[PDB]
Amino acid sequence: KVNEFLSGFTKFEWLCKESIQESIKKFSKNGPTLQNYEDQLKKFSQIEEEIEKIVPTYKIGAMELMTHNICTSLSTWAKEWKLQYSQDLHKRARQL
Repeated sequence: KVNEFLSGFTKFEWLCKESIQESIKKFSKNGPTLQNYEDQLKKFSQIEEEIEKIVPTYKIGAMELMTHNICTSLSTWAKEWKLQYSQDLHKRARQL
């Protein structure tokens, strides 16, 4: 049951791979539009919505889990991409 939770949450673990700078740099090399940047910010806010959606806290048999730790991890991981987006926005302004 833990692993079922974990499988539902691999999509959220995607943060760990996406946190690499190379992914955001490939997407930035794509030269996306302002609407695209806004779409990533919005998908990011939706990620945050899922981060607060840590409702499952069922005691796994006779074991109680610490979900707030996971939530905090996800939130920090998250914040990474927003700071990345601000820093690339500034250099777009620079070049153009």
